[PDB]
Amino acid sequence: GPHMATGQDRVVALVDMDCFFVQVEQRQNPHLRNKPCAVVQYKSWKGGGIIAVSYEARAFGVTRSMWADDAKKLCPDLLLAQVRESRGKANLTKYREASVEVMEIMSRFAVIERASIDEAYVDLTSAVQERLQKLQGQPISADLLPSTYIEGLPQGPTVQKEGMRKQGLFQWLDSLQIDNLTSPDLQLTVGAVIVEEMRAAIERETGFQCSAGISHNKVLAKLACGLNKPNRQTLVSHGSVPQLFSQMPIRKIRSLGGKLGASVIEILGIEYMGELTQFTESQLQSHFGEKNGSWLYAMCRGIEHDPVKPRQLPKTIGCSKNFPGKTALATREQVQWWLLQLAQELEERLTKDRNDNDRVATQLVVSIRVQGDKRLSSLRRCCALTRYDAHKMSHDAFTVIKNCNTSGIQTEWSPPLTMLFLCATKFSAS
DNA sequence: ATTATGACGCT
DNA sequence: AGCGTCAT
Ligand SMILES: Nc1nc2c(ncn2[C@H]2C[C@H](O)[C@@H](COP(=O)(O)OP(=O)(O)OP(=O)(O)O)O2)c(=O)[nH]1
Ligand SMILES: [Ca+2]
Ligand SMILES: [K+]
Repeated sequence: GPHMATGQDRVVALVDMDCFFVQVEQRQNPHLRNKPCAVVQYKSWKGGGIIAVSYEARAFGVTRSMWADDAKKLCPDLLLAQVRESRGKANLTKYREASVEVMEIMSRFAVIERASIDEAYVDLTSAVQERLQKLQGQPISADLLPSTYIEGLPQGPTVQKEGMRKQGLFQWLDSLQIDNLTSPDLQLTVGAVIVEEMRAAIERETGFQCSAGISHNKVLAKLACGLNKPNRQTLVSHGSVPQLFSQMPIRKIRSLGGKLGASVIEILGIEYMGELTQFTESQLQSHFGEKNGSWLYAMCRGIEHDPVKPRQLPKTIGCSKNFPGKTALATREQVQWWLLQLAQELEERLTKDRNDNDRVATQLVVSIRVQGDKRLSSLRRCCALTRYDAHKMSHDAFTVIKNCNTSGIQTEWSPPLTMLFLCATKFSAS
């Protein structure tokens, strides 16, 4: 009743760049704009592996993880842009730099949490209170929300997408109570106004379009963002959660798309997020652990407490390369050469990071995968990272992995290595 | 033979 | 610390 907290205390947005690497390449090369386009890594094996797909190409069934040769079967006119190769490996610097452009613009509006290269959460609670004070009771015009969808509307008693969007927005705005400065629905609405402004600034100042979700917490804002892509934003109110969740597959909620979500489905014999409400908190904790159980109990009611962390920079800077099938590394010369290639990329990135961000990494994590191991990492070892020197870094990595060589000969490496990974971690201010 | 990442939880 | 999960 009057005491049951409803998880409506914050305004959180999730901003996600549409098909981000494609947009980076389309900005650079206008011939790719408004075309079925994808970004690929490498080319010799089956045309390269697709990692990003324009919405025009998605209409033909092109997806990430597809080989370009197969994508071309679905879409013979598909245009391709290739990720840069440096020191024998994919080099994602162009996309990291473009991501910094976008994150710096978002940071003008509020403190952001960098969730990925192209995704950031925004805590808008304070900006919303300020904008509400500036308003002073004045209602919110639909013109301030020209790309906003209100999830679940229109409802109750046209045949074009934009017409439906406007019908729902009008129902939403008509039901608003713009007098109550503490009203969660009003706060969300002002949050959406701010996100329209943020998205307009990103597009004006970078050329990049994005989608966004606005809700009361990170999971709902993420879910909201996915409802109307591309180049649109979606408001998911607390009141919209029962209907939204009543047909929402559990796997769609961030963190439930893997083994844990599959076990929720199998153990409880349910399919949809809303079905979780029938279980007590103790029941859920009994099946899924204390933390997961409490999280599921609140999540299925629309409530989540995970804060938007003030962190605009990545916590780790890493470099990795697979050596699949017959390219696996089987000589000491080979292992050392590739460790050096990875370490030289890492040194370049770390040196730029130290100049830009006033910090230094102090730990080097070395990860490998041996041939025949189903796991992604067969072994991880840390050592001290005391100098930004690629030769020292690769010699240290070799030292921490050299005992894994089963071969009796020192020249040979067995079982061959199918992956090398160097990661700088544990940053300190400098 | 997807691949190059990056975050975070567990013990 | 080293490993596993999840994300994409
Ligand atoms: N190297 C590599 N990059 C990836 C992989 N998956 C995604 N990326 C990159 C390319 C994407 O443009 C970027 C952002 O990922 P997203 O999942 O947000 O998809 P994207 O932005 O392409 O499309 P969207 O409009 O958000 O559905 O991350 C991957 O498996 N390997
Ligand atoms: Ca994206
Ligand atoms: K993303």
